[PDB]
Amino acid sequence: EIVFGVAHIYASFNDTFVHVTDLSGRETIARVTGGMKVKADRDEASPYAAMLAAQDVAEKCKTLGITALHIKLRATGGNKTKTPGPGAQSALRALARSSMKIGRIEDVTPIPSDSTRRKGGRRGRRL
RNA sequence: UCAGAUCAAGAGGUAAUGAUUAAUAGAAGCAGUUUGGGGGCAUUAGUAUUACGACGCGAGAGGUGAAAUUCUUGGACCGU
Repeated sequence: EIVFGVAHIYASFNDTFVHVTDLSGRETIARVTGGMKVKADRDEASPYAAMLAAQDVAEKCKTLGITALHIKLRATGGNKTKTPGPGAQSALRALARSSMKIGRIEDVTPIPSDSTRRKGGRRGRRL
């Protein structure tokens, strides 16, 4: 008895996208991100928004009944931060405590063989 | 003839018969073995960032000190 989903945690800064799909990813279930729960624009980064809006997906994957699933952490690095934010794996302790069978955890942010040009301009982010 | 001098000697014979070193200077070579993101021209790969095409999804998303500008004629963001 092993049916499998893919969690696709896009653990960005100032949001968190807990968007489980089917195994091929063409078919999405329960689009719930951390933005659709609290609306104050600056606790969307918080691990508590990734706490509740991750196991919020765990009920709606039991509407179709998928016991086991896989994880895909994303950072959101392209020419950018390349490591997951604050509410990154607080959305992983949310899932495994919510009666799930989690084996696969992978960092599927991709990294370039060199970036085009990033924002900021040679002395970037003064103040 | 001596010819003050001055050109060339019967040249085949008698002279140790004549070219210093090779610079922990340089240069050039090599049956030389290589070595280096050195320069040129072709060839070719890598993910990424876009922009679009399909398809699923459903109301958010960018961003920030807090914001707003901005993106959702929902089909965006996200997943592919």
